[PDB]
Order: sequence, then structure tokens, then C-alpha cells
Amino acid sequence: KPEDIDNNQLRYSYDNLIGSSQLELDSEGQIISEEEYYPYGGTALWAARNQTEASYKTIRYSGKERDATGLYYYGYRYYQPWIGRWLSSDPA
Repeated sequence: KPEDIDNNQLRYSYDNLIGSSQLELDSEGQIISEEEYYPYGGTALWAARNQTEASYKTIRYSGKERDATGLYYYGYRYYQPWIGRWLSSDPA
């Protein structure tokens, strides 16, 4: 467990129109992190009250998790936010 993070902490997520976790509030409604994105998925803004606490935000843009490779997982394909294109073709 981290040193300055209470156990079984609560992270409330408040999202945009497409479902991107812009903010994060504490159990007492305190600002935890702030984030805005480039329209095509890129990350244009990233801020938080502490570094270690911020590194646990897995879901960010469109309700998807950014992996350590920088790609976004969607279930059926992976999305490259920089060039604004999918990693592969449509299975359907």
C-alpha cells in the first residue's frame, strides 16, 4: 500500500459527453486529479494533487484504459490517439 493513501479509498469519476474521466473526487468531494484531452484521444492536460495517487487512474478517455504502450483498449480493437486511427481493421 502507498504511504500517503488510505486503504479502500473511493474515486468518483465525472465524465464528459463521450465518457472521458475528466475529474476525480475524494470520498469527501476533494479534487484528486484533473485532465483534458485532445479531440482525437491525445492527452492535452494532466494534473493531480500527488504523483503516486495519480498513477492509479487507469480509465481516462471515452471510458477506456490507456495501456503502458499508449494505446487505448476498446474490447474488439485498439485505438492510436495520436494519428487518430485504429490499430487494425473492423472484424464485422
